[PDB]
Amino acid sequence: LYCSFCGKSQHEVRKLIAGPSVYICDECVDLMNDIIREEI
Amino acid sequence: LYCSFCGKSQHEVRKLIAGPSVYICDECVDLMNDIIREEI
Ligand SMILES: [Zn+2]
Ligand SMILES: [Zn+2]
Repeated sequence: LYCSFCGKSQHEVRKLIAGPSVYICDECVDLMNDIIREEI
Repeated sequence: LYCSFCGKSQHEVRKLIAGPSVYICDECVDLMNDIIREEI
């Protein structure tokens, strides 16, 4: 199991969410959050 | 353009992010955030 956004595996990250087919880890969610909130 | 997670269109949401092929809107990012932070 790997993150469909950054490729990291189930082990390399804290949590891995299940999507329609994809996989989003906690790191990419934090990132998408910054992207959307337009903040760093 | 639609959100690969909730199907809403480019117009129905505030922002639409571009992924490797998918599209994640602000609403689904907030959701994924709750899922990961395990909070409501
Ligand atoms: Zn990731
Ligand atoms: Zn969505």
